Amino acid sequence: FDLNDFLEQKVLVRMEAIINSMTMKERAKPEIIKGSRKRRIAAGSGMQVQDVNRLLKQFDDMQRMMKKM
RNA sequence: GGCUCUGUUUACCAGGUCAGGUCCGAAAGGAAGCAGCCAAGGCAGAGCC
Ligand SMILES: [Cl-]
Ligand SMILES: [K+]
Ligand SMILES: [K+]
Repeated sequence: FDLNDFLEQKVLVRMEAIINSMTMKERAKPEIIKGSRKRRIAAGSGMQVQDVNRLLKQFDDMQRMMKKM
């Protein structure tokens, strides 16, 4: 389960925007998204770093639920 | 070495464009700009000088 699958799942549009700012490698392997990548994605989606942190955490909550079932 | 062709490769960190999204504006309209793409660079093979 990756961010390409989470994309297919005003608040919903803003979340899709953050993923639209990522590279295919970032969508395929979300763990590589550290500080510098979060800043590029944030500014690129017109959001703040906190909004990227929230989206990545919401993905991690979903990924951990998919790993349980 | 140079030029060109071809393959491939490259998140941001002074190229272009810019879906999505963002910012300014009551509007009309403006602005910046990620990803992608183009271009460019990297690694090579080849042809020519
Ligand atoms: Cl080349
Ligand atoms: K761009
Ligand atoms: K650009």
